[PDB]
Amino acid sequence: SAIGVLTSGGDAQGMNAAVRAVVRMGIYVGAKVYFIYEGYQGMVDGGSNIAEADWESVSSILQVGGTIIGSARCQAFRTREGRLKAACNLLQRGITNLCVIGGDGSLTGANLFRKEWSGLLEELARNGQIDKEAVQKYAYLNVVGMVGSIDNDFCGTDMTIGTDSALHRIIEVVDAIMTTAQSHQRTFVLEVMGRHCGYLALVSALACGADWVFLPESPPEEGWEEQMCVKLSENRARKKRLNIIIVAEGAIDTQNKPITSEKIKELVVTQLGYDTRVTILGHVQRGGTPSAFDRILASRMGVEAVIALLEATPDTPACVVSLNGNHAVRLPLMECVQMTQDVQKAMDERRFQDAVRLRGRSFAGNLNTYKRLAIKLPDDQIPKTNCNVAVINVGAPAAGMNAAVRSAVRVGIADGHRMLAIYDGFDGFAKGQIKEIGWTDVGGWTGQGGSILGTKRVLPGKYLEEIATQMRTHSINALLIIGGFEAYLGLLELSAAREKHEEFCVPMVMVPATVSNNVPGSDFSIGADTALNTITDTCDRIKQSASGTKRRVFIIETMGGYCGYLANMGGLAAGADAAYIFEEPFDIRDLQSNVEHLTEKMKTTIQRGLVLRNESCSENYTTDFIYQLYSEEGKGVFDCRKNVLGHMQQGGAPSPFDRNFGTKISARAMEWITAKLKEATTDDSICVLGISKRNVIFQPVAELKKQTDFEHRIPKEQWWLKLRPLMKILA
Amino acid sequence: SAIGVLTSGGDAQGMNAAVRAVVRMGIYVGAKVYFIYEGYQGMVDGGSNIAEADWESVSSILQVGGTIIGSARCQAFRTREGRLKAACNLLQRGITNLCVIGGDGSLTGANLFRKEWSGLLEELARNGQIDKEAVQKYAYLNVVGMVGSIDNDFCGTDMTIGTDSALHRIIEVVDAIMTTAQSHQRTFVLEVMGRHCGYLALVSALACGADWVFLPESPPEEGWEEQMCVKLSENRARKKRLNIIIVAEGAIDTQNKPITSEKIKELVVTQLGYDTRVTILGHVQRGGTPSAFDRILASRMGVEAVIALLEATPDTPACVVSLNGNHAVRLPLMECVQMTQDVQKAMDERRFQDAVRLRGRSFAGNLNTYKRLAIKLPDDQIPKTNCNVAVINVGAPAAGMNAAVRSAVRVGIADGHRMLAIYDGFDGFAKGQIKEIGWTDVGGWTGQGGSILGTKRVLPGKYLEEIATQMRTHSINALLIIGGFEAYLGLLELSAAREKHEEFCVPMVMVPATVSNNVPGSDFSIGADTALNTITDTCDRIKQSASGTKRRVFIIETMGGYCGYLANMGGLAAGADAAYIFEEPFDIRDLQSNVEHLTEKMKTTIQRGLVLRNESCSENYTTDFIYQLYSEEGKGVFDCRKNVLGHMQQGGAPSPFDRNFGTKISARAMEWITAKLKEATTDDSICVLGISKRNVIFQPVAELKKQTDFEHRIPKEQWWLKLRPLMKILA
Amino acid sequence: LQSNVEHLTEKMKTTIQRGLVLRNESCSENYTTDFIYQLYSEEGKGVFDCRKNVLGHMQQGGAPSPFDRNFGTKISARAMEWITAKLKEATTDDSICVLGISKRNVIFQPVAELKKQTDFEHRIPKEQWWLKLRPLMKILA
Ligand SMILES: Nc1ncnc2c1ncn2[C@@H]1O[C@H](COP(=O)(O)OP(=O)(O)CP(=O)(O)O)[C@@H](O)[C@H]1O
Ligand SMILES: Nc1ncnc2c1ncn2[C@@H]1O[C@H](COP(=O)(O)OP(=O)(O)CP(=O)(O)O)[C@@H](O)[C@H]1O
Repeated sequence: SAIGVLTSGGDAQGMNAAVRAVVRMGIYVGAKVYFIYEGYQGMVDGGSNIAEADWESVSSILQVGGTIIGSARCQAFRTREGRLKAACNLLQRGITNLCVIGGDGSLTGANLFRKEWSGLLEELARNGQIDKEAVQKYAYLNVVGMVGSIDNDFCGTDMTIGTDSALHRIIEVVDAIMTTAQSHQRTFVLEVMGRHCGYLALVSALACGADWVFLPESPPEEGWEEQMCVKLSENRARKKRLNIIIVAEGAIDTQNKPITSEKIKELVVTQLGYDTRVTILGHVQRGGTPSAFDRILASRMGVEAVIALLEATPDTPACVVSLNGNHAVRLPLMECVQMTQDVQKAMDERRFQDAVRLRGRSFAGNLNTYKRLAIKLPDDQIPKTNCNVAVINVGAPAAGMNAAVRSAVRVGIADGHRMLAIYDGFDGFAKGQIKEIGWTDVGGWTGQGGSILGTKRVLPGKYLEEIATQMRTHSINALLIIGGFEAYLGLLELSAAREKHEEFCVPMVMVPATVSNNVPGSDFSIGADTALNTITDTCDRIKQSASGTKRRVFIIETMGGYCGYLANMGGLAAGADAAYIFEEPFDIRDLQSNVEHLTEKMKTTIQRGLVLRNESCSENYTTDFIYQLYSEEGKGVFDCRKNVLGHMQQGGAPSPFDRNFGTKISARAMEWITAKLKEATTDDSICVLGISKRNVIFQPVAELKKQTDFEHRIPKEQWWLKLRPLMKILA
Repeated sequence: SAIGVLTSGGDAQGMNAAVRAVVRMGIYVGAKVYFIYEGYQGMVDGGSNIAEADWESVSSILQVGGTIIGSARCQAFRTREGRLKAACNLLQRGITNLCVIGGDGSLTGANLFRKEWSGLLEELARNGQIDKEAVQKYAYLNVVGMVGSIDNDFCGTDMTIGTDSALHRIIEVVDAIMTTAQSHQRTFVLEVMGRHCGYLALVSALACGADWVFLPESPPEEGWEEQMCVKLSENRARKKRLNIIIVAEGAIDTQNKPITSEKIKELVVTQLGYDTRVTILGHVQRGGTPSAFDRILASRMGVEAVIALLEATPDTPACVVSLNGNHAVRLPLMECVQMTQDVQKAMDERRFQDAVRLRGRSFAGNLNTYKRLAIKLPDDQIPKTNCNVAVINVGAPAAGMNAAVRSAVRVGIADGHRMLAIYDGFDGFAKGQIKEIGWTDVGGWTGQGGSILGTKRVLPGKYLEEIATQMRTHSINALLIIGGFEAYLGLLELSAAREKHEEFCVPMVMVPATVSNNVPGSDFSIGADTALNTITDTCDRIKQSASGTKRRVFIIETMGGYCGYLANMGGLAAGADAAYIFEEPFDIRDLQSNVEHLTEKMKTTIQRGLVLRNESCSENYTTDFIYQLYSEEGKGVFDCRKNVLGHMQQGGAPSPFDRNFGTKISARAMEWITAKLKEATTDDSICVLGISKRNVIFQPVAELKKQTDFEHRIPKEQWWLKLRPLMKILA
Repeated sequence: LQSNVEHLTEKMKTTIQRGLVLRNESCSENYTTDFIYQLYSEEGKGVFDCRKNVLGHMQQGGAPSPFDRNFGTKISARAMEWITAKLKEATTDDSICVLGISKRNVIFQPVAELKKQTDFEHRIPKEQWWLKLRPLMKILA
C-alpha cells in the first residue's frame, strides 16, 4: 500500500541500482514509494526527508556509486527517544512497509525497531498519536532488508551489494601498483577494508595471487614472521621483481592483537631489508562505479524485496532478501543478525575455525584454495604418484583462462603430479607442442588476459591418431581442458574414440571458459563477467551521448553467438529499454510495441533510448532492420544511431569474478583428477565441472547431449531466461 | 655511431614509450642502440646490464607503466671510482652517445659525467684502456636528456613524461571518492605527490574543481584557516553534499612549516564538526598505464633525442629535449638543472612569487583560473554591468563541454554579468529554451561527461528570425559558444545576418569542442584527449586478449569525420602498423604494400597487427574493404577482425586534459567578452578562441574561411600531419 | 506493410498461392527492398517464403518497344517543325520550352512555367496523371 526505502550505513556501489529496482517494481505493482533521505537520520528528522518518488527520479542513478538519497550514521536511532520520533514520522505518512538497504548494523537496527514497534504504545500514552491508530498501523510494520555492504559481513547472504565493485577498486589499485614494483624490487603492504570481516581481504589476495594475506577470521598462528620472510626471500631467488601483501584493517594474531600494516613493514624492512611501502586504500573502495554483477544483483533484490513486502502478512517475520545459489530467497531477519554477532563472539573467544565455519562454506573455499596456491611444500614432503596430467586451452580466448591454468598446475604439483602444458589447443596437441610445467612457470598469471598457452577452436576429430600418439609418447594419465563449446565437443569426440584408442581411456574433465556463457552444464563461464563489464561500461558512455543530444535512441549489437547471456544481462546492467535475443522470439508487433513505448518516453524528461540486439537473434530482423524501423517510426520524435561493438567487448585483463572463478573451479577439477587417479573406463570419467544452481557438479558428457542445442551451440534450459520480465519493468 | 639509453630515478608512466622511440629511431637512422639496465647502476656494473637492442625488444612495452629496463638509485655513480668504472664499460662497447631518461638528479648526474669525461685520461694512466682510444672516444661523449617525471619538476620543459598519467590516477581516485562523499556529506582531504612541486596538486584541484588546495610554491598566507572554513560552511548553505581538499605532500605556510593533511582534518573537525577523512594516495600515482598524451609525448621526444645526439658535435653542449608550445626544442642541460634548484632556493628563502614566476607562466595561469572559480566575492563587491551573456552548446557532445560551461558562468558572474544558459544548441535557441544560471547551478560539473545544457548540430540559418527574437526578448548583450565545426559555421551565418538583424551585432566568441579536433583556428579541441584515451584504452584491452596463437590483425575504425586527428594520434599512442586518413591519399598499391609488410612481420616473434581507419578516409576503401583485403591476402599467414568503436569515443568522464583545457580556455573567452562589453560592429567581434602553436589567440571568422576546407569540414593546414613519418618509423 | 502481409497470408488459404510486390527504388529511405524482403519473409514464416530481385539496368532495354520508337519519331519531328517556324520569323521565356504530351494533345510549355509545377528535390513533377489510377491495383489484385 505505501513503501518507504532508505539507505543506511557505509555506502556500497549498487545501492542506487537497488533503490531504482524498489521504486520501479513498487510502482509497477501499483504501490506508492517514499524516499527516506539520509538513512535512519532522515526518518528521525521527518518532514521533507520523506518524499514520494516517481519513475523519473530513479533514472541516471543506476550507473553511479553511493546513494543518491544519502546514508547517515545515526546515533539518535540507537536510543528509544530517536526510535519513537522515527516511528512517529512514518505514521504521519502511513508508511508501514519498510525497505532497508544497509549492513550488519543497519539491519540489527531494523530488527530492533521491528521488535520494538509497540513504541507506538508509548506514543498513545503521550499526545504523539490517536489511540485507535495504535491498532490501524500496529505490528503491520512490515520490514524487509537487503544487505548493501562491501564487506560481505552478513550471515544469511552469500553475497552483499558492493563487494564485487569494491574488489574491482582494490584490484585496479593492485594492478596499477604492480608496475611501480620494478622501480626497485619493492614490497607493497596494501591495507584493505573489512573491519571485522576478512572476505574482501581474502578475495583480493586470491584475485591478485598475493604473497601473503591477513584475515581476522583465520589468524597466522605462531612463527609466521619467519615463515613469511622465508616466502619473500624464496621469491627473490625465483627472481620475482616484487611482493604484494594484503592486510585487512582488522587483522589479528591468535591472541586478538592488531597486526598493523606499519607493523608488517617494520618486520620486512628489518629482517630482509627490502624496499617497502604501505598503501592504505581507504574510501576509494566504497567509490567508483558499480560493477555489472552488483548492478544486476542489486536490481534482482530490489525487486524481490518489493514482492516480499507485499506478500508479507502480520504473521510473516521481517526477512532479508538474499541470493543464495543464484536463487532469490527470504531469510528471517532476527536469525541472520544473531548469526553475524556469533561470528564476532567466536573470534573474540579465540575460536577461529568456528568463525570461519560460521562465515559460510564459500569463505572457507576461498581460504583453502588461496593457501594451496600460495604456500609450496618442499619437494621432500609432496611424494605421490608418477602420474602426468596435461592442461590445455580450447575455444576462443576468454579472460581468466590463465588464472585457471596457474591453479590447475599448482594443485597438481601440490598433489604430487607432474604437469604437462599443451600449447595452442588441439592444434598443438596434434603437432606434439607439449612441455613439462612447474610452480614458478605460472607465477604472476592470475590477472593475465587472453591465453598464454594459446587457444584454438579446432576440434580433435581429424587428429585422433596423432593426438593419441602424443599421449602415448608423453604418458599422459589425465587431461584438464579450460575452454568453451569447442572443448565440450572435443570431449564428446574423444569419448567416442576410446574404443579405437586406448590412450583416451583416462579421466578427462573440462571447466567452462568463454565470454558467451553458452557451455552446457554450467550456469556461468570464465570470461563472461569481464565481457559484461566492458559492455556495461560502453552502454554507459553511449547513454551519456544519447542524453546530451536528446531525443536519441541507440541500437547496439552484442556478442554471444546464439547465446543471449551477454545481451540480456548487459541490457539489465546498462538499464536498456530492450534486449532482443534468439531464445525469445519477437515479431514486428513486439518491435512496434517497444517503439511506441519509447515514443511515450520522449514526453517525459528522460529522452534517451537504449536497445540491445544479440548478433544472431534473428535471420531477418538484423541490427539494420531494427535501426531502420525505429528511425522511421520515431520520425517526429527521436532519431537513431547504430553501433556494432564487436570483439572489443571481450575486455582486457579478466575481472576479479573471472580470476577467482577461474582459480576456484580449476583447482576443484584437479582435485577430482587426483581422486580418480588414486583409485588405480565409463561415462563418469569424461565430464563438465560446472556451476548448477547452488553447488558445483561433474556431469558426464553423455548426459549433457540431450540438454544441448547443438545447432545453435547453446544449452536448452538456461537459468537467466527467468529474469526476462525485469528489463521491461526496471526500464 | 652507438647509442645507449638508460632510465634513472623515480619512475614515470611513458618512460617505456620513450625507450621504444629511441631504440627504433636510433636503428632507423642506422645506429646501434644498447639498453642499460637498472639506471646508472647498470652502467657501473657493466657486463650484461648493457645489451644491444633490436627492433623486437621494444614491442609490448609502449602500453606499460614504469621502465622495462629498471631504475636504480646509484650511490656508486656519485663517486669518481664509480664514474671511471662506468665510462670504462661504455668504451668497451663503443657507446659514446647517451640518452638519459630521468629527473633533476639523474640529469644533474649526466651533466657532471659529461664535464668529467676524460676520466678517460685516468683510464690510460692505468691499465683500463689503450692510449690512442683516449682520443678516438674522447669528449665526443654526447649526452642528451629527456625528463621522465610525474611532478612537472624540471624548468626547461613545459611538460614532463608521467604528469598527464599521474593526474589521470589522481582524478580516477578523486572521481571514485566523490561518490562516498555525497553519501555521507563528508569532507575528504587527499594528499597528492609533488614533494617540492605544486603542479600535480594544482592541476588535480582544477580538474576536479576542488574546494581548497595547498601548494608549496604559493602558501595560503595568514588567516586562511578562517577563510577556508567560511568556504566550507558556505558550501553546506549551498547544500553541497561534500567537500574535497587537495594537499601536496610538501605543502607549507609562509614560514616554511608543514601543513599536513592530518592537520587540516583537525582544523575542519574542530571548527565546523563535519565528518572528515584523509586519503594518502601514495604510489598509485606512479603506476597504472600511460595516458595517450604521455605515450605520444614520450614517443616524440624519444625521436628528437636521437636526432639531437647525431646532429651534435663536440662543440654542442649537452641538451634536454623538450616540447615547448607543441614544438620540440633542445635546451642547454646545465642551465635547466640550475633553474630548477633556483626554484627550491626561492621557496627556501620565503620568496614565493619568485618560485611561482620561475615555475613558468603555465603554472601561474592554472593558479589564477583556479582561484577565480573556487572563491566567490560577495555580491556587494562585484558591481558591474547590467549585461546579459548567453552560453550555448553546439555540435555533437564532447567530453569537457560541462567543465567549459561552469567556467564561463562563474567568470561571467565574477565579472558582474548575468548569465543565461541556452539549452539544446540552436534548436533550443530558436524555440526560446533560455534561463538565467548562477554560481551554484554549475557546481560539480568539472568532471561530467556529455553536455548537461544539451547540444545539437542544427545550424541557425533557417531560424535567424526566431533566434533574433530571443536575443531581443532576453536582452542578450553577448554570446559564448562551446562546440565544433557546427558552431564555427553558426558564427559565419550569424555574422552575415547582422545587416538584417541588429540583435546579432554583439560580441560572439567560440571555443572549440569535439572529439574530432577539426575546428579551424585551433590545434586542439575540448574532447579529443578523452577520445584518444578511449581509443588507446581499447587497443590495450584488444592486445591483452587472444594471446598465444596471435597471427591476428585488427582493423579498427575511428571517428573524426574527415579529420584524421584521432586516427593518426590514436595510431601512434596504440603503436599501430598503419592509420589511413583522408588528408593523405592511399591507393591499392599502398594497401598491398602494408599487407606485404605485415606478412613479413609474422616471420618475426611479434605476430600481431593493428590498423586504424579514419571513418571517412575514402569513399570506396571502406573498413570492410580493408578488412576483406587483409583477410584474404594474409590467408596463409594471419587472420582479421574488424571493430567499429563508435560513440564511446565521445567518452565517459572527460579526461583531465579536456576538463582543464575546457576550464582554462572558456574563462579566457569570457574575459574577452567583458573587455569588449566594457568599451561600450566589424569582423573582430566574431571570432574563434583557439590554441595556435605556443599561445592562444582570437581569430575573426572572416580570416578563417580561406584557412578552411568547407567541403570536408577540416582545416587546410594541420599541425599534426608533420608527425606522419613517425608511425612507420616507430612501428 | 503489416496489413499487406496479413492480406497475402489470407491469400495463401485460397488456391492462388503466389505473391508479387513491387518497390520503387527510392520510395523510402529506411524501408528498403531488403527491409520489405525481411519483413515479409519473417512474418510469412508458417505460410510463404520470399525472393528479392533487383531488375536494374536492363529496364533501359534492348531494342525500344514500338510505342517508344513511334513516340520518339513523332514528337521529335513535331519539335523540329517548331524550330523552323521560329527561325522563320527572323529573346524571352517562350523560346525555351518542353514539348510534351498533356492529356489529349501535345503542347510547348516555357521552362519558366514548369518550375512551379516541379518538385526539384525528388526530380518528379508535382501533379502526376497516373496517381488517379492508384485504387485499381488493389481492386484488380
Ligand atoms: N542497535 C543498532 N546496532 C547497530 N546499528 C544500528 C543500531 N540501531 C541503529 N543502527 C544504525 O546503524 C548505523 C551504524 O553504522 P553501521 O554499523 O550501521 O554500518 P553498516 O550496517 O551499513 C556497515 P557494517 O554492518 O559493516 O558496520 C548507526 O548510525 C545507526 O543509525
Ligand atoms: N651529482 C650527481 N652525480 C652522479 N650521480 C648523480 C648525481 N645526482 C644524481 N645522480 C644519480 O641520480 C640519483 C640521485 O637523485 P635522483 O636521480 O634519484 O633524482 P631524480 O632525478 O630521479 C627525481 P627528482 O626530479 O625528484 O630529483 C642517484 O641514483 C645517482 O646515480
